[PDB]
Amino acid sequence: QEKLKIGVVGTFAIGCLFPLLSDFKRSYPHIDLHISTHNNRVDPAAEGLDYTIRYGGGAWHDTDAQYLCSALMSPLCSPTLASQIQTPADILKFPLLRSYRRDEWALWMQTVGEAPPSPTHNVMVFDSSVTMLEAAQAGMGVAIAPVRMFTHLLSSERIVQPFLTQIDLGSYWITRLQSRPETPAMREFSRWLTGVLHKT
Amino acid sequence: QEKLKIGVVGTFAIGCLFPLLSDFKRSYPHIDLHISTHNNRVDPAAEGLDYTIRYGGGAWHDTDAQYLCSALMSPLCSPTLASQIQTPADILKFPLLRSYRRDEWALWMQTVGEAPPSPTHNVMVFDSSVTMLEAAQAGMGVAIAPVRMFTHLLSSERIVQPFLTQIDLGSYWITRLQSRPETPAMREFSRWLTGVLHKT
Repeated sequence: QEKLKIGVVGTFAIGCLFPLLSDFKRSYPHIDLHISTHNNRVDPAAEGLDYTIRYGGGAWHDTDAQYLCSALMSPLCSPTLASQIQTPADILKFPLLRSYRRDEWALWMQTVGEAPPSPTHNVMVFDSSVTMLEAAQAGMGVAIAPVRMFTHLLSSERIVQPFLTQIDLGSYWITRLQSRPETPAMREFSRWLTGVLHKT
Repeated sequence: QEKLKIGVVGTFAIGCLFPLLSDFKRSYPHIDLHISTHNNRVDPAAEGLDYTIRYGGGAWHDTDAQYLCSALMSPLCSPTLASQIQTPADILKFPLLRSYRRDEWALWMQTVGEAPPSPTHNVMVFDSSVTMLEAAQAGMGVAIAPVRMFTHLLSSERIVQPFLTQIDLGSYWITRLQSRPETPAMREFSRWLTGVLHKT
């Protein structure tokens, strides 16, 4: 067995990778895959990772980055909050949930032709979209997050996407520190993942 | 309005604090509470936090720590996996999910009188119990986590606690850097939270 150590942003692990892992096992049973999750703030060298799966723009320095898939974002909320939302302005009846990126709501509103929320609007800030969507399911506020990472919540009707409009503030990438040697197990995992994303 | 900035480990935010926030608002409407979540790895000074709510042993250096509540851990799994688990050894039919603490499973097994899992047992490692329990609901493996932080999953029957035995590897605390000035808003929030935990 060849060891492969990968640190995966939790949102991607839950929303994409984990359901696909048995297919990886089918194709490459000889690889001993060690998966750990992170909240997108991670130091691969410190954790001794081979690969990091992360959300971003693909422009990390001293890093070999390969695009995995898009991460278009849109408002997401409980069916109960959705019942009170007919137009984008209605979102502001409720508190807003966002990531550590300060202008996500300003940018989405701007895109659909609305003014940004008031600087004193109730906002809660999340390190992980997984946690954010738990809060959204509870009706704590309206979230904005990568919709394709939450298909399980949409299909089970625990969350709703009230509007079609989506914005791109980043995608999912797999990255290797340029100083980290690329092994056969790494090449195989990377090929499998980019491949299986294209199929599905 | 007096500003109060608090960074809360996501598991505690979802499992305890968020449901109680309206009670805080009722008691102290004059406080402008800015909540952000983290995965228990956080630098309060860097984030300019007033308080940090975190999981641990209460012995952080140069830190004023106040106990919030216990965090006893026990195995947790989907009803489907639970149907195949009658005794603790049966847990090992499945992959194990754990936090970045390497010996959680060894310690729980030891407590119930079993040998630790094999060093080659399939394990997935999680920065946040919230993410871990999402994986557990999906049947990825058997998790071990603070049971009282997941009452929403137990009550809605998305997760099951097959065994009564629990272990203590830490609790939830609220902490202030000793160099961070304590404001009236902080004292009020701390008093409210320790108070409301005792009531409920």
